[PDB]
Amino acid sequence: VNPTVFFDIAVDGEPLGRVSFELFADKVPKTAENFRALSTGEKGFGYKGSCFHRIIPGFMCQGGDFRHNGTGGKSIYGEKFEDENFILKHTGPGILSMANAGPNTNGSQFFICTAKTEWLDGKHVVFGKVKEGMNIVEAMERFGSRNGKTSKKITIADCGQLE
Repeated sequence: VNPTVFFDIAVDGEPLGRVSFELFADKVPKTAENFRALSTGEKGFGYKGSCFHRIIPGFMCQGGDFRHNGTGGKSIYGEKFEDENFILKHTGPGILSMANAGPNTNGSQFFICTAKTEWLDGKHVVFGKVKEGMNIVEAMERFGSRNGKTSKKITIADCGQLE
């Protein structure tokens, strides 16, 4: 019953592939619902057309700032929302987790881990995992850099809910 969402990724405007996620609504319903709604666009805003602005190989891909550089984004709740819980841990590649600016400042930015990142446990709310297309995340990762700047424009060309 956990929702599935997809991103169709493009690189300098050229199709790359689809990444799909399981969202752990059974665990973290408020956080899963935020990401689900932003992916469908059903509130009038969300992830379609946004970019992955920070990619560090071996670490994570970060996106969801739909100011396009890590300073913006907003939740579906009209303000930034609380850390729902830290039940789920950063256990390896594919983990989907909320970016934030300190305790209880969740908006729309998220990251996809490409490694185990246990130092983030208890700081960032894990709320999903890649289900299909981890290979597409691995292809995206190669356009990142040590300081996170991407060498090509990585975009969510389309997104929505599956099944």
